[PDB]
Amino acid sequence: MELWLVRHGETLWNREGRLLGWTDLPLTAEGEAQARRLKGALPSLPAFSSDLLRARRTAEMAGFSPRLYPELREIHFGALEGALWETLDPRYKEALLRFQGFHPPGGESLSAFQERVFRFLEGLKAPAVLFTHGGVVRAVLRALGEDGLVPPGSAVAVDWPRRVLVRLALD
Repeated sequence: MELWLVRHGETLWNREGRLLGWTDLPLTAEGEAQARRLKGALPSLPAFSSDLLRARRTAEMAGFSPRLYPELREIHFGALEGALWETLDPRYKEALLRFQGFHPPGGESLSAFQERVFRFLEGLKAPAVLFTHGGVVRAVLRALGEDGLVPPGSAVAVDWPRRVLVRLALD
């Protein structure tokens, strides 16, 4: 199934290097610009989006009117929301790097996060564009055997659940 996953435009915590999950930050000026550039670069397909501001706003500026689904939200970092990556305990950095065994206090485990994301994707019965977050895109890319790192305001098209089709980044 052809699915286009879009990572929302940048927020302040991107440059700051802080874990950004359910904290509802707005897009930066550049983030809005990144979103605008997506308009005309994404196919005209039904759209879905994380209900968090940065995602919804990216969808809007990209020319879409997506249906909102909390299932497309970034992982909930719980007590680690806003934590500087730099000062993250080595155990947490390792869990996030290897994408396994991560369960922050008051948050969501990486296993539950994957279950949520994949169950949502499994329910899509036709091609669509999904405005989401870096962690969601990474979960999908990793599950497809590829490095899940893509810049803010960039997109990746995949044939779920078989392979990555293309990665799109604009300057």
